[PDB]
Amino acid sequence: IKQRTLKRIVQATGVGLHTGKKVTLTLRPAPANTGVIYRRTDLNPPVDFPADAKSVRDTMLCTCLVNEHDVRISTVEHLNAALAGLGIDNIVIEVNAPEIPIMDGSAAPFVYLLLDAGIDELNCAKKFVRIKETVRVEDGDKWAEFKPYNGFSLDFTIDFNHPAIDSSNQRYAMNFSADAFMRQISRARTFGFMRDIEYLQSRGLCLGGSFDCAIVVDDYRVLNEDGLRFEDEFVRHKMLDAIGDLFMCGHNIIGAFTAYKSGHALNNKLLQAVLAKQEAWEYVTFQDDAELPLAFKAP
Ligand SMILES: CC(C)C(=O)N1C[C@H](NC(=O)[C@@H]2C[C@H](F)CN2)C[C@@H]1C(=O)NCc1ccc(C#Cc2ccccc2)cc1
Ligand SMILES: [Zn+2]
Repeated sequence: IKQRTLKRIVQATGVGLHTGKKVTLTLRPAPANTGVIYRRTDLNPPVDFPADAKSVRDTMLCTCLVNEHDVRISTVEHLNAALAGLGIDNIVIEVNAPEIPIMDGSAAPFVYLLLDAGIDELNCAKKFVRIKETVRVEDGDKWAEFKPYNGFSLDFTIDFNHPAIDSSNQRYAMNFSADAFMRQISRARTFGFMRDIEYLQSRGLCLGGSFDCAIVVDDYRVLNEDGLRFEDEFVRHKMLDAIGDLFMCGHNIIGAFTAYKSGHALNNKLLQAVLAKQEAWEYVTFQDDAELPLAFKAP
């Protein structure tokens, strides 16, 4: 019902999945109506990237923020999913490199870092995007849609034809809440095929890839010694990505998200399509937290 930021400043270091470059990440309290601001500090003067759906590029196997001249910060979807998780509206994210550190491949280390910084509630009203019409976008056999619904629901179906990713759980559905996100989604790691690593590293992608930040799968199985944190970790990670992608507008959404084989590109195309239709959505604030959907009760 009230907007949110951090109580104090926290730092973590790590490496960029794509660049291999060492990075330090600084999260910063920000006053009301600031929004979500990414900032590169390896550049002087430092360059600000406000989170906006029109500022997304989809080309580098992840979600990148870019300005009008294609200067960029890569691999924002995992930290962004953590901000969506804990309802954070106003924050400054500083990196001294062109990319967010990958940490353990999931959103959980971002969740711990934000909880250690404590959440500060503000005396100004948190704005929600309420979906007021069905919108649908497509790409081959891939599709993604939003529908009006008095909460926040995600229904995600993947189709990977691969023995190590059993069909039995290539679909996942949840009603969103900070606690659910934290218990069911936040610890789901990124993954990659051993068959792809030569190609991707020859192009300057996944240079920071390790068994520490990813599930590695060969032609038959998961190679990681300790296996999976969940039998369906693959589709939970795809849903983590989708939550990060939908928060590029900088507001939690009131709606029912459904997707088949969607990714960064189609998830942004959906988010954009919605915001381009004046009549498909509406801001809404909450005077009393009685009318506020259970999806957004504080953690
Ligand atoms: C199959 C593949 C085309 C795909 O469809 N998706 C969808 C998922 N994407 C995400 O999780 C996104 C992109 C970013 F990972 C953060 N969010 C996951 C996988 C993907 O691109 N993985 C990226 C990726 C690829 C490879 C290694 C290695 C590695 C490695 C490990 C050990 C030693 C050397 C190298 C990591 C990662
Ligand atoms: Zn991911």
